Amino acid sequence: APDSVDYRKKGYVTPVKNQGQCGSCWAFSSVGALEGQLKKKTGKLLNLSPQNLVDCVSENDGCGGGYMTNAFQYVQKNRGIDSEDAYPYVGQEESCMYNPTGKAAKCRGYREIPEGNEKALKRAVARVGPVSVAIDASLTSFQFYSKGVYYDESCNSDNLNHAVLAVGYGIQKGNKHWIIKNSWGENWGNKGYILMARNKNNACGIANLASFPKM
Ligand SMILES: *C(=N)N(CC(=O)N(C)Cc1ccccc1)NC(=O)OC(C)(C)C
Repeated sequence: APDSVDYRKKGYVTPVKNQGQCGSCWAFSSVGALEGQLKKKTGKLLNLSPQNLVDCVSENDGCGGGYMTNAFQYVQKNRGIDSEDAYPYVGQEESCMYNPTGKAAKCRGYREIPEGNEKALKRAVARVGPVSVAIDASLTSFQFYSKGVYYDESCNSDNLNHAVLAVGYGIQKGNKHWIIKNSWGENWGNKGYILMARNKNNACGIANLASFPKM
């Protein structure tokens, strides 16, 4: 696998979104993974609909949280997902109104990364594209990240509370990292992004609930 990889440089990565006061990180994370595979396979980068997942993935809890695997399964089962254009984001939950004629991607299901395996997650990013990951984002050190390879030994790998997207990995001044796209807008972290420690014993549970769509 390559030593660094950034899928923004390949245009696999839509602009940073803002989920608002709604706990739909999992739906942003899911559409991020799907956006990546769509670009990979069509050359088309378009915004897909988290609202479609927030509204229609009954297995998930809408604005109260959800799993990305359940997102990828809904899209498979449903036989498509809408563009952001076709099913725009409200930032609050609503009735499922899946527009079939606005379907902008499909899914043959998903693969999970073996729990805790950062090397496997790295290969998944190298091989497939952007990967849906979950982390503990409850520390103040996280919430007020500016710059660097983020690392806090207070981070609990067993307390996952937030879904994000590893859009690549590399190493800056010898510190190995994950390039993580957040869904709290561009005014959080580093232009809506954080670099999180890589190969520092599964820091913040970065590899505990990692998954990618089959496309
Ligand atoms: C993302 N927005 N999200 C939901 C969330 O943060 N809420 C509303 C609290 C919550 C966290 C964990 C479990 C239940 C509720 N996070 C989210 O979906 O977290 C994972 C770990 C992906 C379930």
